[PDB]
Amino acid sequence: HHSSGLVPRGSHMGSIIDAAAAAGPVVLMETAFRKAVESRQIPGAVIMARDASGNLNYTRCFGARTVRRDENNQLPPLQVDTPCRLAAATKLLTTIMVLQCMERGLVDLDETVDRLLPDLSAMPVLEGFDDAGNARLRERRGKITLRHLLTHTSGLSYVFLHPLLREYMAQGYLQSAEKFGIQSRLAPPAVNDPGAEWIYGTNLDWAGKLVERATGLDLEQYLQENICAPLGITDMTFKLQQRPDMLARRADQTHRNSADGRLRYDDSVYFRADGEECFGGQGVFSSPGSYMKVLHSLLKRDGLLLQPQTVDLMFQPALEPRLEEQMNQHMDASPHINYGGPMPMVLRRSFGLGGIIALEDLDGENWRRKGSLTFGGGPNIVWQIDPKAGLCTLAFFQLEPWNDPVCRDLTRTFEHAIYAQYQQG
Ligand SMILES: CC[C@H](C)C(=O)O[C@H]1C[C@@H](C)C=C2C=C[C@H](C)[C@H](CC[C@@H](O)C[C@@H](O)CC(=O)O)[C@H]21
Repeated sequence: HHSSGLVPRGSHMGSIIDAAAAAGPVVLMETAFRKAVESRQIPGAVIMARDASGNLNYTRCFGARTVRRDENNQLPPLQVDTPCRLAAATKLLTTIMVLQCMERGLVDLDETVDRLLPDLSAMPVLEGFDDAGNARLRERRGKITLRHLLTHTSGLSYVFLHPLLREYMAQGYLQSAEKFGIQSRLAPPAVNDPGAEWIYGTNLDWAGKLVERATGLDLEQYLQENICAPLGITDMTFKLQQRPDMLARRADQTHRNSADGRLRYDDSVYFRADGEECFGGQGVFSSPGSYMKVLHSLLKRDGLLLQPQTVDLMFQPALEPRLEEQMNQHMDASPHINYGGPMPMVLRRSFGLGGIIALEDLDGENWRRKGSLTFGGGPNIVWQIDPKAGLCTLAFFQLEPWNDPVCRDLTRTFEHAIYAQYQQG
């Protein structure tokens, strides 16, 4: 029998193995993350999941915020409050800011940008190059609206992505459009007409300018007053170099070398200068914790950032069938870019306001449902909100390049486990 005055624990190997019930999906997944850190495959990660009710409030942190040893020769930890580079995860923030302007009657989603962005309206479309290497430019056909900006259907693209703009830079057209090693997201020309196709581009950088001009505030002040303050966030900024307290604790970016798969310190220009202006497509620094507050507020429809009906708009398929078709074709053909991150490489999608919408269940009742909204940031950051499942999740790394297979597999493992144990209905 038992020992007098002592809790009756396992007394032999039979009752000690049975004393521990078998490991569920989440515990097994945590082991995968720990092993990835231990085997040096990743520097670290933070994973977070929340429901609306409060019964799911899950945060786990693994590994280091850098590969550079600190003053004590140690590798400091990546924490839920570690300042990180959000890159394109900034786009959700800027989308919210635009939508607030709409709610306050400052802008209309279908008005042309000409009033507030005459500098964008006057910009030509790059069509090609002559034999001498001179750019061939033409007038835009049709007008860009704010809804085109929010849905990436304006005709704007990115210099690092579109072959026309790669050439444009090669020919030297953008050598004066940079300061502190950061290239202007406003200078490059469009590569198509608005409504012609879905093209990932500098749309939210322009939308951010629109917010600035509609409100008379710089995007930094607007951010602070309208997203940070209502959520009690004190560590979310475009101006990292003005926050000594965040600088002292920030993550470093890590890069995985293509040749050997080894992790190395990445001395990113974005961590040495903020730049002269706020680029709402890419420029915010914050912690995983503060980012989850944004996702969670949207999931709860608590009205702190936007009215519930405005949030609902963000989740509606915005593309007419022609564009929906072309986006899916482009994305299906481009697993090397993979905007959808952990999502299946072939999936019926649309675009909402703020990200990609799944138009079908990713794996029946095992994973994200139809109507879920998602996007990411360069350093393998992935976020999603799933209203049907009652969940939102974020996987935060500080590792480039985007679409790193190890991070993608871990992210899938994370979401799969959370859904398996905690999805409702
Ligand atoms: C500048 C940040 C950009 C917009 C970003 O985060 O985009 C993410 C988001 C993801 C959902 C979809 C993406 C689609 C295409 C790219 C592979 C891009 C990453 C490019 C990055 O590795 C190099 C640039 O940072 C070079 C520069 O800054 O000039 C990635």
